[PDB]
Amino acid sequence: PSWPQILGRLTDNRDLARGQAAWAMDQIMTGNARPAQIAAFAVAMTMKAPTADEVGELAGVMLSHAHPLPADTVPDDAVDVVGTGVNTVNLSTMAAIVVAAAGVPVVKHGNRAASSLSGGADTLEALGVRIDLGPDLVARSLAEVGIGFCFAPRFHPSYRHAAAVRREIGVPTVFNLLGPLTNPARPRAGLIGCAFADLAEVMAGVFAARRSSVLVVHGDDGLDELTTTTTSTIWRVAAGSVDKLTFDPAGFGFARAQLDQLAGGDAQANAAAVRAVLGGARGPVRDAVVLNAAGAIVAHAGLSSRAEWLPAWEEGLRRASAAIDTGAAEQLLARWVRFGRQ
Amino acid sequence: PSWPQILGRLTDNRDLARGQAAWAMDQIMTGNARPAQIAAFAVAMTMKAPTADEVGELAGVMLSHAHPLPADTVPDDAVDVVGTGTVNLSTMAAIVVAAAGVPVVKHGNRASSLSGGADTLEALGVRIDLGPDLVARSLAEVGIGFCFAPRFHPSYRHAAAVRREIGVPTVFNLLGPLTNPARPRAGLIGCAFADLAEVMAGVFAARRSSVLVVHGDDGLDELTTTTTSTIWRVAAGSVDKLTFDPAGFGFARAQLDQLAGGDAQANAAAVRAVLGGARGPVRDAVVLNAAGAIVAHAGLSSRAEWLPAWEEGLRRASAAIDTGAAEQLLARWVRFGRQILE
Ligand SMILES: O=C(O)c1ccccc1Nc1cccc(Nc2ccccc2C(=O)O)c1C(=O)O
Ligand SMILES: O=C(O)c1ccccc1Nc1cccc(Nc2ccccc2C(=O)O)c1C(=O)O
Repeated sequence: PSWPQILGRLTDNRDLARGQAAWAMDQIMTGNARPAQIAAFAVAMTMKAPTADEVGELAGVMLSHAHPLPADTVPDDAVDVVGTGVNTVNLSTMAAIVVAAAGVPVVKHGNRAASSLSGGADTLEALGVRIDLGPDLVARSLAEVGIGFCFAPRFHPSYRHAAAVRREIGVPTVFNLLGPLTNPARPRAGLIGCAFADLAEVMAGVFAARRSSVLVVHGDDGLDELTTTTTSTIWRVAAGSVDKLTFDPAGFGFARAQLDQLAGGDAQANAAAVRAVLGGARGPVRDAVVLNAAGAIVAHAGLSSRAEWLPAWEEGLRRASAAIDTGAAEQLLARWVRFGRQ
Repeated sequence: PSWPQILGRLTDNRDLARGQAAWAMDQIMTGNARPAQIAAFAVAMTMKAPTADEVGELAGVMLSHAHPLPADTVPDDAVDVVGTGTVNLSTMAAIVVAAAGVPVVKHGNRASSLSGGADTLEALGVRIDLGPDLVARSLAEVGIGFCFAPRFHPSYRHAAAVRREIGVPTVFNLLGPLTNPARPRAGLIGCAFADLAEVMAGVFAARRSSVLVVHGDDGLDELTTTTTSTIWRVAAGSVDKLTFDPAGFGFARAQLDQLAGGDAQANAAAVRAVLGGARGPVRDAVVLNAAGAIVAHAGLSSRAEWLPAWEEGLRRASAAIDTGAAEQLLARWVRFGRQILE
């Protein structure tokens, strides 16, 4: 294999041969790829339209270079809640806290962002959470708080050349999919949002080849989370298969919201919204947080429970609303801040 | 304008807004574009499918940074013999064209491709790395000049390095033929990529050039007696797509193996053989490409019938060899180069 061979196949709009994506990713992860090569590959893979097999190789090779959490410190039923990217870091941050407050272990994965729009880590820091912890400490956090956060650069140091290139070019590429696919705690369940229906289906394919119970979701308004402004598409993944469906939260009594109402802002704006919602403020933002938290709980249930789709959603919505209303979510955040200060 | 804006537009498979391609090119040419940004742009433009207006902007900006030849030193009816993407044939055809009395100014880099020939010329004793003044003097005294690409386009160095690192053909392959620093108004222009060839024809049309753009129906960027060819005949600002069959002129069909290349010294030997009157498929191919350039040259001063123009072009190319004129011109060219020292 070589760059001219792989790049040529992509620019010819052809799927790669098995092993080629992995070769490219390993070159990237080992410092052997020139920045021009990295960028050409990222762009060509994006414009060709990546397959699940290709993205599975990229993520898999990336994971092989990552630091893991210590042996047996991640509960078998840990979940992630995240979107691939305007962003909904506000929503996924709140949902994660609500989910952990409902009693489900959560482990997230993220970085500080250059943008005025908050990355995952930025909003959490604004809330007083300590985001850059080593594997042993992330593990303690999980055991004692029921939530943990893996700071991407610490857990994926060998991804530094790819990350640099991605910032240099700015444009979204297939590499934007790797974050939720490379959570170093390797949780087996989750709610994973994607802004593009076609890439969502590709990610669901990747999760299907893993031992996973996941809802990959796409708002039909383009949101990378379950939306309340219209329907969403859900790729339900369990036991190596995928069940794709149209989902409508009006069936659970959610009023229709407007897109402008749900969008995240900078870290400080987000932190303010988090305090209002966890303190009980009603509105479109709470509704979307509850909806996505419930979705993550439904995914979690798929790991063990044999509860069917509809009663799982009903219980998921009950648990998520209750985690907010009883102050459990506000208390968990405070406990999370305490853990860091100590 | 910014990279995320431009690259985002291309990955969404949209044509650029006017001036966006020019902006990207000025960044590249001024040393302000990162290798990753150059590569991303090169690949994205290629996969979107470049328009004539876009390539025109790239070429126009690149030209603006090039060293020009001194004023009034390039004959109004000069032609190029050039290509992008076997024994070198461009050097021979160019020599035969000049020997037929048509001024030739070639644009080239340091094999096989019509663009090439620099190594072959060096092997024959011709001085190829000359500044603008001496290229002009060569045109006046010998009837042919060679613009060494790196010499005339120093600011393209960042782009050139990136193209080598990625090693895949891109829209940047078109720029060579479109940025001859002497700016001849006529030419025979080869293109190995049928898609890109029509685009290149469109740019020559916009410039009001008289050009034949040729694509071997076998991926050769030059005419041969192997198969039929596609020719875009460009004149009067308009483009006509034509099939071209050498057999229709009495040429026997040859095998590509008979055009096998070798080291620069092998190409030198083939040149000497052909200019000395040796018959065979190499001569036939040289005569075809030369005649093509002569037909393009005729297009500058008159609308001419396709098959008659070709017959006369073929006869003129043949006589240039058989009179000893081509062999003599090559010797005069070498002699000129040797006079420089004194
Ligand atoms: O980039 C993403 O979309 C992303 C999303 C969620 C989690 C991680 C993500 N990316 C990364 C995943 C692992 C490492 C990342 N970055 C770095 C890696 C090594 C050294 C430095 C960095 C850095 O960005 O500072 C990065 C990154 O910033 O792009
Ligand atoms: O690359 C082509 O297809 C091409 C074809 C015909 C004429 C020129 C061509 N390219 C170039 C046109 C201008 C400059 C070129 N290269 C360089 C520019 C500055 C410094 C060094 C170089 C170099 O290639 O060494 C190059 C190049 O070799 O890629």
